[PDB]
Parts: sequence; structure tokens; C-alpha cells
Amino acid sequence: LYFQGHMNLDLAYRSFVLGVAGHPQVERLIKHRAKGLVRRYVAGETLEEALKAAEALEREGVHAILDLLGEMVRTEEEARAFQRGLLELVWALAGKPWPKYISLKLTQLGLDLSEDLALALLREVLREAEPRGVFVRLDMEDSPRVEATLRLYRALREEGFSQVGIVLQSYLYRTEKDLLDLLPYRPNLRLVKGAYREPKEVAFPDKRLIDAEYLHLGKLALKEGLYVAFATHDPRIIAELKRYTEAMGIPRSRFEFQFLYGVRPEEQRRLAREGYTVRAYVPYGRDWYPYLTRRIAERP
Amino acid sequence: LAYRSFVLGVAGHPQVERLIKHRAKGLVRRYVAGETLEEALKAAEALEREGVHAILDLLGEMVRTEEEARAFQRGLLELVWALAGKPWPKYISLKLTQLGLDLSEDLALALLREVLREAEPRGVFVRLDMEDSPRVEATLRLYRALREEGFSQVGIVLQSYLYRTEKDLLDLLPYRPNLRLVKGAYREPKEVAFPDKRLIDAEYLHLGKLALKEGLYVAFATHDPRIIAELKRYTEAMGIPRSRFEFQFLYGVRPEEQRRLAREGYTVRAYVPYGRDWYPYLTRRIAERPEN
Ligand SMILES: Cc1cc2nc3c(=O)[nH]c(=O)nc-3n(C[C@H](O)[C@H](O)[C@H](O)COP(=O)(O)OP(=O)(O)OC[C@H]3O[C@@H](n4cnc5c(N)ncnc54)[C@H](O)[C@@H]3O)c2cc1C
Ligand SMILES: Cc1cc2nc3c(=O)[nH]c(=O)nc-3n(C[C@H](O)[C@H](O)[C@H](O)COP(=O)(O)OP(=O)(O)OC[C@H]3O[C@@H](n4cnc5c(N)ncnc54)[C@H](O)[C@@H]3O)c2cc1C
Repeated sequence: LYFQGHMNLDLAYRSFVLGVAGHPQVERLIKHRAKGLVRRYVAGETLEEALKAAEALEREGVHAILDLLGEMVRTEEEARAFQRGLLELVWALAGKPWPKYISLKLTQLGLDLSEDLALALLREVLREAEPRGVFVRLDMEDSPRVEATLRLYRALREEGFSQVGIVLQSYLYRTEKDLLDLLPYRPNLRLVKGAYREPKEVAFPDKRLIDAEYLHLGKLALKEGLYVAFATHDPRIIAELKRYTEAMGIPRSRFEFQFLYGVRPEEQRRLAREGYTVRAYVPYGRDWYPYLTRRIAERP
Repeated sequence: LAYRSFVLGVAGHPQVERLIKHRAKGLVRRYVAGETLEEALKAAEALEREGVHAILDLLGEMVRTEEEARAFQRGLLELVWALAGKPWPKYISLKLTQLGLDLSEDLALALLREVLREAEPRGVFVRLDMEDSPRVEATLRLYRALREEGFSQVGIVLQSYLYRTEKDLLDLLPYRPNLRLVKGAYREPKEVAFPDKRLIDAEYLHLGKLALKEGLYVAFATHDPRIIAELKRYTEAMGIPRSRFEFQFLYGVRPEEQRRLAREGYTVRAYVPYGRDWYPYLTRRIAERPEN
């Protein structure tokens, strides 16, 4: 792939990262000599490590979002196996004296195979989560999956569930309209810039416009009285949202900041000491290596 | 910016001013209509022939006394009376400080009220240009007061670089203000205004979209092509009709974009200065952009 005359840099980087990570020797090397580096960003392979990591965050004033990692689901059986992993997490979280928050992808409950299946399995998760006070975030995947995600979110809201939330991505042209459409749902929103490679036709290609849209949507959601989680590490955006919420007298109980586990941990702590609700998004499970490969292959 | 320093530093010399006035008349006329009202109306006619509208802006020396304030008001009344019966849309801009705002709010209000009384029956729209931050509160006071007295053909300008602007906008919604949105022209401290240009631009887009979703008429007064492209995309995608917003440019600045937007069916206006004290304004047009 070339892009308008010259090599596709984004593709070249991605393909190199992937090619180097997939090399058997590099994978052996990283699992052996880079364990200190990995556990900084990944709790461990088990639910027990993940719960330990959450207790360590809590000790420091920071809350945990637990995100089970799994190889990509391609069969109904694998979606059911993944759901079992999610149920185990919900049950284990049940006792805990702290905020209980999990994140999942609908594709890992078989969305691409059957939307009916995904909804079925998700409702069973929500049935266990809701009475235990476990909050469930539906992570937003790529643009072809947005309509189904909002559809399943609305369906569950309408069946009586409230311990469920959505993620909206500021890089999409469609997001402002999705926000305004969802207003009657009073949704609990995580606002992100967005993680995927999206074409010019559906997403702002300009990083200035992505960041500008983030602030616009964040401010719109706040003025609407929505609870909003600002999931971002951007210090310009964080500083503006702190200035804005303070100037508008938005209570600290109506918004929060969310960081990936291990990313700007001094900031997570600092925001918490300032009275903000801060969460770290904590991946765990046996599929951490492909997962971290992909987060590295996103951008140089 | 070395370019900006040079031009600004050479512009003040009396022999530079004389050379521009005699040998760069084409340069002057690009950015200012002329010294007289008559030249200003000719410039508005020329814009109209190309689908572009005019905002007429009387320039005068800085007002310092009540007598100067009244002299300036008389200039504006002459403009209002001259616009009467012109076939095309009639829009004038003014600074409240030129109506004696720093002298008394009462004076500026009395003078402005007389302008709006002559203006409204003649179909002349009056924009209150926004000045620097110590003047915003008084400006909104005069606006609101005049609205409550029953005037409607009067608009305000809000500047995206100020922290206070979103609250002003929200506070003003019951008035259904006719709005010109600008980035802002003054040097303002970090305590009052975004220091970062990325933030000023983000806030411009945010306020504009907020204003449009509230159903307010908004004039986007900006030359920024990133912002124009985005507002064009957004208004299309959201089905906002072309009769609910417009684009405004300084006279002589991106004149091909002005015509292009007019051709694409957008409402476009050029802000046309005229009057005796045009040399300082023109200096700022040359300085602000490497030119030639
Ligand atoms: C808790 C959480 C949940 C998310 N959920 C989703 C989801 O469901 N769907 C989705 O598409 N995306 C999701 N995202 C990702 C988001 O879309 C972005 O891709 C990611 O957060 C990086 O963007 P950013 O806002 O940090 O700013 P970027 O534009 O990536 O970075 C700009 C500035 O942020 C700071 N920064 C960014 N990364 C780092 C770093 N690794 N170390 C130090 N500083 C950094 C730097 O100062 C940089 O200059 C989530 C992100 C988080 C943190
Ligand atoms: C009709 C009108 C009315 C205004 N009224 C007020 C007011 O009442 N109060 C007030 O404080 N300010 C007012 N302003 C000014 C405004 O606040 C800005 O200072 C001024 O418009 C410059 O900012 P900008 O958005 O054009 O873009 P800038 O941020 O100056 O420029 C951004 C981009 O725009 C493009 N650009 C700018 N100029 C040119 C050019 N000459 N040629 C090609 N590209 C260019 C460049 O690509 C640049 O990178 C008004 C401006 C206009 C046009």
C-alpha cells in the first residue's frame, strides 16, 4: 500500500510491529526478559492478579476497570466460553468493598456471528452484574459496529437495566447525532477520541478536529447533565475539562477521568488527590501479548 | 513575524504614508472602500453584483469626548439614512466605545438607541462589535436593555478565545440573539482567554455548533479554511438550511473564497471599512499576513 504517491507509513509501521511481535524468538524474549515491563500495563494472566491490581489501585485512591482479554471469538462456543470468563469476574467482584466496573467488547460475545446471540449473552451478564452493583461498559469498536452496539444498549436500557454504559468516539462525524439521539436514555458515557483506523468519509482525519470534537462533545454532554467519563491521557484536554467543570460549577460526582493501567500513573494519583474520580483501565487474561502488540502497532 | 514588525515599524513614517496614498491606491482600495460614504455604497454595489453582501463599517479617530461621540453617531446616522431604499441587505457595524462607552454607558445607550430608531424602520441591521474583555459586560447590558425596549435588528459578537463566552451564550439564549462568532482580536491575559490557539479554534467550533443546535442565527466571521470546511460539513450533515447561518470575511481578504461560497449558495458578507482614519486599519491588514 502507497498513499497519494508515497509509502503508507501507518501500514508500514503496523506491519513491522506485527511481523516483529509474531517472530517466535521475540515473543519468547519478551515473556522472559520483559515481565516487569508487561505487568506495568497488564495485571497478569488471571482474575486473581487483576483483583490484586485493583486493590493496589484502591489503596492509592484510584478505582479499577477490569477488562478480560481473550483471543478473538469466531464461534458461538468461543463466545460462550468468553461469557463464562465474564461471569466469573462479576461473581468475584461481588464481595468487594469498592466500585465494581467491567469493560467488554460485543464482538467477544459473538456480535459478528449473531446480534441475537450477543444480546442474549450480554443480558445474562447484566442479570448477574446489576443486583451485585457491577457496572458494565460496552467498549466501542469500529464504525461498522456502532449501530448494533447502540441498538443493544437501548434494548437493555428498555428492559430495565441501568448498570450499563456506552463509549462514544470523538473522531467520528456521526457521534454528535448519536449523543443527541441517546439523550432520552440519560446514558452513562465514556468519551474517547477513538482507537481504530477509520476512513476520511466517516472520521475526522485531522487531529486538531478530533481533539476539538472531544471537547465539544464532552462539554455538550456535561451541559446536558449526563454522567461522563473522560477516558483520555491528553494533558491539554484534561486541563481544559478541569478548568471548564470548575468554572461551570459541575460537581465532582458527575464526571470522572479514566486512564489505561500504567499510563501517566503520576497523573492518575494527582487527579485523585485533587478530589476527582479517577479509574485505571486494567487488562488481564492469557491473551495479553497479542493485545499489547496491537496497542503498540496503533501509532509510532 | 519579522515581517509584521517591519511593516508596522515603517508604516508610521510620514513619507511611507504619503507613498501609499498616492502610489498604492489599488492596495488601499483592496481593503478599504475609501474615505467617503459614497465610496462605501459603491463598494457594497460591487459586492452585490457578485452575490456577496456588505457590512458597512464607519472608521473614525478614537472618540475621547461627548462631542466626538455625537460626531461619530452623526456619521452613523448619515450611513443609516443613505442605506434607506438600497435594494440589497443593509448591515452596519459599530464599536460602543465610538459612541462614548468609556465616558458613560448612559451616553452610549442614548446614542445607540437613536441609531436603532432610525435604522429599524429603514431595514438597517446594526451589529455591536465586541471590544476587549473589560468592555464585554457593559456591551451585553446595552444589548439586553435595547432588546427589552423592543428593538430586534441589533446583533452581538461573541469571541471564542474568552473563557466566559459559553456562559454568555447560554445566559443570552432567552433573547434569541443574532450572533456573529469570531475568534477575537485583542491581547488578553491567560486568566481570561485561552493562551493556546488550538483551544481558541476548538472553542470556535464548539460555540458555533452549540449556537446552531440552539436554533440561533449565526454569522461565522472567520477566514480560517479548516473551520469553514468543518462548518460546511457539519451544517450539511445536520440538515441546517443555508438561511440559518452565513460566513463573513474582511473586505479584500480571501475574496475568491467569498465568491466561491456565494456561488455555492451560502450567505456571505464582506466587512467594508470607510472613513477618514483608514490608514491604521489598512496597516493591520498588510502586517497580519506576508502579503504583496
Ligand atoms: C479507559 C480507556 C477506555 C477506552 N475505551 C475505548 C473504547 O471503548 N473504544 C475506543 O475506540 N477507544 C477507547 N479508548 C482509547 C482512546 O480512543 C484513545 O485511542 C487513547 O486513549 C489515546 O488517546 P488520548 O486521548 O490519550 O490522546 P492521544 O491523542 O493519543 O495523545 C495525545 C496526548 O496524550 C498523551 N498520551 C497519550 N498516550 C500516552 C501514553 N501512552 N503515555 C504518555 N502520554 C500519552 C500525550 O501527552 C499526547 O501528547 C479508551 C481509552 C482509555 C484510556
Ligand atoms: C467580518 C469580521 C468581523 C469581525 N468582528 C470582530 C469583533 O467584533 N471583535 C473582535 O474581537 N474580532 C472581530 N473579528 C476578528 C476575529 O476576532 C479575528 O481576529 C480575525 O478574523 C482573524 O482570525 P480568523 O478566524 O480569520 O483566523 P486566524 O486564526 O487569524 O487564521 C487561521 C487560518 O485562517 C487563514 N487565513 C487568515 N487570514 C488569511 C488570509 N488573509 N488569506 C488566506 N488565509 C487566511 C490562514 O490559513 C490561517 O492559518 C472580525 C473578523 C471578521 C472577518
